[PDB]
Amino acid sequence: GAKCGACEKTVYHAEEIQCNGRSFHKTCFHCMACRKALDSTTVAAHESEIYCKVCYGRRY
Ligand SMILES: [Zn+2]
Ligand SMILES: [Zn+2]
Repeated sequence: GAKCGACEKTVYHAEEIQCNGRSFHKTCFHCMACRKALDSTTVAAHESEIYCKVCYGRRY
């Protein structure tokens, strides 16, 4: 399969969310910056980074 964009562990179709071009665990698809649970339209991804609109509005 693939490997988590967060974990060093493997991602399978079991809990694969493909964001941008990387497979993330459904358990790891939430904000990398804080920890807020993101939804399809609420996640802000830029280049290779994915965060909530709060941390996105923090960094950017
Ligand atoms: Zn993971
Ligand atoms: Zn956040």
